[PDB]
Amino acid sequence: PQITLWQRPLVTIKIGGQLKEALLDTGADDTVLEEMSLPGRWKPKMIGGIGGFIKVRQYDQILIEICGHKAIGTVLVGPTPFNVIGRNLLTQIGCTLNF
Amino acid sequence: PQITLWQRPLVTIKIGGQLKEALLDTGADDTVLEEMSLPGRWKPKMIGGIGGFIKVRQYDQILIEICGHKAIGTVLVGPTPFNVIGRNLLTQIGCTLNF
Ligand SMILES: CCC[C@@]1(CCc2ccccc2)CC(O)=C([C@@H](CC)c2cccc(NS(=O)(=O)c3ccc(C(F)(F)F)cn3)c2)C(=O)O1
Repeated sequence: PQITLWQRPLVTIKIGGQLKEALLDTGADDTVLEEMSLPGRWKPKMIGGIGGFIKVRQYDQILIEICGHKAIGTVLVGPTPFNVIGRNLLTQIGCTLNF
Repeated sequence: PQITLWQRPLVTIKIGGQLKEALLDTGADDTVLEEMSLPGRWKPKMIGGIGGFIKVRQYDQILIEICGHKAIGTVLVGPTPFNVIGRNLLTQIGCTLNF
């Protein structure tokens, strides 16, 4: 659909059999979610943002349903303050910025 | 313009006569720029990011040109890893998320 920016661009996602709420963040290269259990092996990684770095666990080839939209891609799990859907999966669902 | 996200959504801003590179970020509510001087008095503000909170310098009614569009609102100045343009100014340029 079309999303205006008067409010935070919050969407519901589905992952690991858990329905969740996320932020569509176009400034994020990656997708970071609050702590959770995902299947398969993961690697430790460090991602920075406003505030500095947080250690995260990186899961690859993950299926996510955003706005009833399937998408597969890398997902990082860690001590994030908020769930954030990055460009990494935003491209996959054809998201653009218009103005 | 219509901006895709396979690349960072970097744009050129004109701020205080200087051209700068900023990021269009729907995930941020406010505009946070790298350390720089600006006119007037500033109020203090604490902002939370992915990796923690940071104090910043709040500046109101600042003139910022983003891709030719003229905006005038609040600008946070602080230790940010990158110049970020938030919802406060995106709503001003009439920026939406499409899909
Ligand atoms: C201005 C703060 C808002 C925000 C955090 C979001 C938030 C929203 C509501 C409540 C709580 C938190 C959103 C934002 O886009 C990021 C950024 C960097 C600008 C961000 C977000 C997610 C991941 C990262 N790590 S990264 O490797 O994907 C990365 C690293 C750097 C860049 C750069 F282009 F921003 F430098 C972008 N992405 C960074 C952030 O660090 O804080």
